[PDB]
Amino acid sequence: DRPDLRARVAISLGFLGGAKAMNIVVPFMFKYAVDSLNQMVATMATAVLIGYGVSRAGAAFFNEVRNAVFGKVAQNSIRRIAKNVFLHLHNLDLGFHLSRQTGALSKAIDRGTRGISFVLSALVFNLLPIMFEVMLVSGVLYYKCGAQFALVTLGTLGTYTAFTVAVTRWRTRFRIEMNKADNDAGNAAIDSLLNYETVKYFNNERYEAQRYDGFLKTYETASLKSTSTLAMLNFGQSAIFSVGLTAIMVLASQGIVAGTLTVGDLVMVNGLLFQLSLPLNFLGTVYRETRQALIDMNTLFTLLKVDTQIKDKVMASPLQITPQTATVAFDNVHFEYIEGQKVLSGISFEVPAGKKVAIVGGSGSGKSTIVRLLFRFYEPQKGSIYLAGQNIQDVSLESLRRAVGVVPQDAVLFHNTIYYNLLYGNISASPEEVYAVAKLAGLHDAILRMPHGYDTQVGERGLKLSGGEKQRVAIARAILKDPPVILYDEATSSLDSITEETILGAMKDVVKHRTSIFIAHRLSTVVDADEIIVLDQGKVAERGTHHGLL
Amino acid sequence: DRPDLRARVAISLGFLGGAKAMNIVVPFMFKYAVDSLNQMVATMATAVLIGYGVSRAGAAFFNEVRNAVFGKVAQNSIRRIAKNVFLHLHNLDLGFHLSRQTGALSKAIDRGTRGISFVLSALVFNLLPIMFEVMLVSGVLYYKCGAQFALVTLGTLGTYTAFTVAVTRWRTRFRIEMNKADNDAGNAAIDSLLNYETVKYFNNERYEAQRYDGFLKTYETASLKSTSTLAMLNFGQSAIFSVGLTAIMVLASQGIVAGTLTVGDLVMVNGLLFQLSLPLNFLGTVYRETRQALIDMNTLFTLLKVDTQIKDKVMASPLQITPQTATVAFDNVHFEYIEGQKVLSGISFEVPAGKKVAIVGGSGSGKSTIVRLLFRFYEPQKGSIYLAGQNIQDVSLESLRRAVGVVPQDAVLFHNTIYYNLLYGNISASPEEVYAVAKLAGLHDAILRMPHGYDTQVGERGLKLSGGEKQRVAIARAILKDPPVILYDEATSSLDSITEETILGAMKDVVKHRTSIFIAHRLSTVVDADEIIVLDQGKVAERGTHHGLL
Ligand SMILES: Nc1ncnc2c1ncn2[C@@H]1O[C@H](COP(=O)(O)OP(=O)(O)NP(=O)(O)O)[C@@H](O)[C@H]1O
Ligand SMILES: Nc1ncnc2c1ncn2[C@@H]1O[C@H](COP(=O)(O)OP(=O)(O)NP(=O)(O)O)[C@@H](O)[C@H]1O
Ligand SMILES: [Mg+2]
Ligand SMILES: [Mg+2]
Repeated sequence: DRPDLRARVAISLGFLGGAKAMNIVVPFMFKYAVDSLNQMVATMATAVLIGYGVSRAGAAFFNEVRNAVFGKVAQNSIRRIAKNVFLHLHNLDLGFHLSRQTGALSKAIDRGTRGISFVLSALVFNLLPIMFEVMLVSGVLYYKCGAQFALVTLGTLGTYTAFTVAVTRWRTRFRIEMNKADNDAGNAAIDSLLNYETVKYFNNERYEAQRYDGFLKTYETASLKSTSTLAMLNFGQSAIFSVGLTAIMVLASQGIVAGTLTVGDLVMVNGLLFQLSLPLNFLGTVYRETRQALIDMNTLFTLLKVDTQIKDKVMASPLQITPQTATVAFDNVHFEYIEGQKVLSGISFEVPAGKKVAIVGGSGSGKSTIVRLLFRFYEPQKGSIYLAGQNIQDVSLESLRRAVGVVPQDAVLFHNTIYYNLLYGNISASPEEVYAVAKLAGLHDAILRMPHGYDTQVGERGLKLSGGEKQRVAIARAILKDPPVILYDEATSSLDSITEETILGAMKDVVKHRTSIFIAHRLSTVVDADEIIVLDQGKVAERGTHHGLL
Repeated sequence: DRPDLRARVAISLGFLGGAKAMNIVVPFMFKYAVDSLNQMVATMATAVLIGYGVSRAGAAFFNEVRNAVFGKVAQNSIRRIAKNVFLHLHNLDLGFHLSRQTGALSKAIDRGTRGISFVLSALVFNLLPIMFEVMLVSGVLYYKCGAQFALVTLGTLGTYTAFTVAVTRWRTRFRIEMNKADNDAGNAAIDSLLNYETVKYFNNERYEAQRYDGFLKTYETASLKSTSTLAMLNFGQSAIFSVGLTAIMVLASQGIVAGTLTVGDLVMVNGLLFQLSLPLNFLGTVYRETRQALIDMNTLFTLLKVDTQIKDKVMASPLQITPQTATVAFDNVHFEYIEGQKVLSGISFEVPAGKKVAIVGGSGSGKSTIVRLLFRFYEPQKGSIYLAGQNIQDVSLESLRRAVGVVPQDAVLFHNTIYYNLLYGNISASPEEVYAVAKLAGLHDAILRMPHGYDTQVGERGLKLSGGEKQRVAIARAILKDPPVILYDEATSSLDSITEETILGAMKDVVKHRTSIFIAHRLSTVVDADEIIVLDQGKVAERGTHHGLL
């Protein structure tokens, strides 16, 4: 609906048309020059030669301005689809991204974008202009000279395309065979290199060389066959074009002898047919990978269509929240991660406002399931969840996400500065608040002990950090978010004792005048809970204070 | 020194020359046809047109037969260098392959071979033929018409190549910028995908999209600049060729007006210059990656030149060996794997013929160093090694390798059938001996319990196997080799007890009437040794039988 893109497309098509027109005009110019020189007074011939030169220069200019304009508009379009698909991809369920246990999604999306761009560019720069050229050639040859010339040029193009189509598959089979042979040789080389200790242990240094030589023959025959068939295809194309040129020139000469049309008219049709024939090898060399581009586009489309999982509901009502009330509770919670495997069943808690509640389990069965469920990653098909009297599934999503904050079991940090990771908790927060939160988290000492401090580079490719710093960063982010409800899922892996008391004190500071749900495996960390819940074989069996022991 | 390759090269060059000659003849043919039709009787014109067609067809045929012949000879050469470099690579020291802790060597060697082939093919198919074309054009234009035509065509080529060289670098800088921007965008996408849990934890789903959009601009500007500069370069080329054609045709017309040369001579020089100009864009599009091919070739050459490490000595005397004698011993052995770190020092053993000697150490300091040294992987610069009174360093290498057999600490198996791995111990061994050895090794029961048996596929990509089967395979290979001296370096990792007694019985069968050096960490495995050697802090301190305790 943007007129700018329509204007650019129209300009590109008009430039294509003008370019084809000038390409058609050029042989007319040459023929007029030849006739003028045959008649002889040289001023007219010089003018026609200058016209020939400027016409072909203008044709090239038109081609290239069309190329530049369409490149700009297409690349802008690629920027729009890529930006949209990125946001769309970051909306699916957690299960899909857990299944996609690789970073191949970025490669897939970029490959699809490049493939779409390549397909569009190849189509608009080859298919339409070549068909337009053929139509203009046929029309001008039929009107200027006769029907026979148009018929013979159409026949020449028909036999050329038929031959190319026939040879393409008979060559791609050999290409596939060579590719498989090369892969086999590479795998054999990998195995021989890997078994080098055993190779040295025995006398087998020449046997591996002989095997590699045999594999080199297996690749050799296919390579030779592919080269030979490529040469044969090129011969077919060139000979077809030669026969076409010879026939058209013979027809022009036969017309000349009768005196129907003037001498010097065969050279124009020769040049015109040849300039028609020029781009048909560029056509093939770009069609070579169009199938792969289309395959990549299909893969991207399928990945976009895996988006059938949508946890968002309709009628997004607002969430009424306040520091008081907000009594998180359950009602007959049953849920299964694995189809038919009751990981969690019969769970129902009761957390009053301002009270710290800690849940403790064994090796683990649903300990992190509470964190997953309360943040609305999965739907508890049985029972319900209550938050200030509001069901999780009956309220607008991202507002619920903003209401409750979580300190995760694990931690991942963006490949940026520490200050950016701290600020990630609240984008519109003042830097002074960020510094105060970081100081409150008991991390500023490690920041000043860092090689740089706030601006030090931390990431996967940055300097490595232990678990304690990541826990401090997560706690500080939770503080910066400032949620009325906090879910601290402390990591199962232990750390230094002093760090444990520091994080315990930090969490005690967090709990002040708010609701906190603690997950831990150490009794000393949960002695301060108002009520403690014990999880056994996926069920709740024990509730109460620390006086219940274990 | 093979006349076949010289004959093929001569045939290819002769076909190239004939092809260029025919390409030169074609415009002469067209000019003769034009003059014949201008004079008019049509039989001569028809004959000249037929000659034009057959001449251009023959020129294409000559090009392509040259292409096929040189492809064959070059690919054969590639097969020779690859086969030689594989054998040369499997001759270096163990340290180089330990340092090369990747399978990238095969990729490097294949990439280098393809790069050498590509460089040779591009050179022989573009540089020489184009220079020959230019020389023939200049000569024929100077002799047939005059010096001015040759001068102007040489000037046109000079300005074309100067413009292309000038624009190449100014475009490759933009190419580098675009490549870096694309890499940055991909890395940002990787980070955003990896931090998806933290993205969902907060409200930051649109912020990542905005950042990706900014990166898309950073890539966008470079892409647009590269497309624009490519279009500008193409305009420069086409306009230069247009000016050249216009100038040459104007000169031909000026010559025609004076009557010095006949009408219809401008079209021949036009077509001749254009067919000269035809391949100069193929030239650039193949030169695009010649630098990368040369870089790969340089990397392969450097890797071949890392071969300065050569443990082989001169004056390879034969090794006198017999089941008797062969008393392996040391004399003040000191060696350091890490420069300045005395891993092994002051080691001197004494193993009489037919006696089983076991060495036992702590966590490990030089336990496998004995296995490494006796098989001549490293040189003990201090002291000497005695084997039947023959120094290891003063005898031919691979015969010493064949004399002594080793059961390794670890094990690796070729990605082939079990029968092939068993036969790898002795290539020229009868299959019946292989079956008898396998049965003696206590493995045929597991073979018949296997899904297939002898022909089952076992490898990295095959079915996985535990350590016990690998140990049985190694023992059976050692039996098939049948060495007078055996060094059994039993793995530090333990296995099933019953498997331990079975392998102990197998080793006891091995020791019969031969010399065996055992390495183990279990006292029960070494109680049967004639004398036991205890290694402490890299030195020998305790020697004797089992009565010495520990
Ligand atoms: N995406 C998933 N699909 C299926 N099962 C899952 C998935 N994620 C986790 N589980 C299972 O959920 C069970 C309980 O998980 P969790 O709540 O983390 O307790 P835990 O991991 O066993 N104890 P802890 O290590 O302290 O968290 C585990 O045994 C997992 O096998
Ligand atoms: N290629 C090498 N370069 C440098 N140091 C090495 C190399 N190989 C081994 N070492 C070191 O030398 C020591 C001797 O290793 P080795 O002779 O295998 O006994 P071990 O590894 O100590 N114990 P075990 O597991 O019973 O073999 C090891 O501790 C290694 O760290
Ligand atoms: Mg957990
Ligand atoms: Mg060892």
